[PDB]
Amino acid sequence: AEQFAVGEIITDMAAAAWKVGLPIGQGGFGCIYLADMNSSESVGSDAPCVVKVEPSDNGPLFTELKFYQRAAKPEQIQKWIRTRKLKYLGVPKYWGSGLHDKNGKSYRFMIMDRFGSDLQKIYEANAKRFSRKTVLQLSLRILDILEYIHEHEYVHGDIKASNLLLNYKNPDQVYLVDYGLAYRYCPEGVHKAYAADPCHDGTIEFTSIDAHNGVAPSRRGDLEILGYCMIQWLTGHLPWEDNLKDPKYVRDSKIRYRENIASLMDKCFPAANAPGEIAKYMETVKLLDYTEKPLYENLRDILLQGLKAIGSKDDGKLDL
Ligand SMILES: C#CCN1C(=O)[C@@H](C)N(CC2CC2)c2nc(Nc3cc(F)c(O)c(F)c3)ncc21
Repeated sequence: AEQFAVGEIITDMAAAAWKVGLPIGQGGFGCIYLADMNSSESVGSDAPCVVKVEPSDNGPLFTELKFYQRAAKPEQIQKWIRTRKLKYLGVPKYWGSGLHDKNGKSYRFMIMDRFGSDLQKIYEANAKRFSRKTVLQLSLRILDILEYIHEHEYVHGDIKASNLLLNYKNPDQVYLVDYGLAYRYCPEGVHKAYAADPCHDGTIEFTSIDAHNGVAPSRRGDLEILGYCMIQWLTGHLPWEDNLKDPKYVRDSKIRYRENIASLMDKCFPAANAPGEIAKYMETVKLLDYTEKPLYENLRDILLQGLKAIGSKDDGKLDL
């Protein structure tokens, strides 16, 4: 159903003017439309923005909007890129938000960057494998994103290929989306206690042991989720993938494989052929306490030794 008239001009809270175009991806992702700056020209298929629209009473869009307003300000992101000497940062840029009435109902809208394909479509097109080169290059950039959001008091809790999108104009740049169930683990620098939060489940195959135990996600959980993603991307499989309707089984399997990472490597890889950097990554994440700040540069260094081992380097090429 129609939130906007096609081609309509909408003004955000900061009085910036935008034009609304057609819904994205045959309406497969819900109420998300192409958007551009207000101009005499119609919004084309090459629009640089999207507008997401939900009823004002939608909890997830409010959570997401708050994350975006607090940590995705364009200048704020650019400053981080400059000061950390990054090529880019995969955190979508926030362009504005407002309230829009239609048919006597109140809607919230948010203007964000427009990306290309999600990684899950590309993964499936590649018979559910990424090369070691691709996985190490993806994971280095996701460690940059996680360090960023963690340093801005948030954890994502749901890293996966469907939440990773390529830059529309650059296929070597990957961005992490979906902050609707993101968790502010450290409001004003005070870490949440090890307990439930009045609900961040995550995706069952990739979620953290912390999440399965019913506690609020923290930084170690995000790094654990990326670990499971890396194995899924390399091998096409996870050991517990046939028992995804039994959370108890999934949690039990993850707990057992955390206690014995050698047995996880033996299970997931051909005998005697497991990538050492994946094992070292999981061993390092296992050592994190619930409230502990990760050493993100140590984790990047572990993955860089992986690139050295295959005769490569971090040249920012995702090889997709
Ligand atoms: C056209 C086109 C391509 N395209 C898709 O095919 C699918 C994968 N999606 C939807 C995303 C959710 C999976 C897209 N999302 C966005 N922007 C965007 C979405 C967000 F959710 C968000 O928070 C944000 F900051 C920006 N641009 C383009 C697409």
